[PDB]
Amino acid sequence: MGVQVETISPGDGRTFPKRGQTCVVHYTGMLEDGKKFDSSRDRNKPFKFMLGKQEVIRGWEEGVAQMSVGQRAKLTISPDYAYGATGHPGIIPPHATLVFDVELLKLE
Repeated sequence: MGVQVETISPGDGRTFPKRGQTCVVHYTGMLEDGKKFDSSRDRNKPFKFMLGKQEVIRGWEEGVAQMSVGQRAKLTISPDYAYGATGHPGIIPPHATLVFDVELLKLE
């Protein structure tokens, strides 16, 4: 499948990221079984990426673009939008569906 976006808390409902803007997010990344493999919250530093530059997985590029500033959402991402058949050795297994808890803090 693609990316599914399920709201956890609403944002402003008006400000959506455009290509080339820097998204500032806090995120927690989990496997489908619930195992956490990455989290900006445990590092206490938000993660920044520029939308449209393929600095993140495809599911993030398409999922975060559907979020408004201040929204917290659950993104469910199929492997084709993720680390695919290869996965990531020792971190993400092959053909893994990933779940991300993502809060869009601001755009730069």
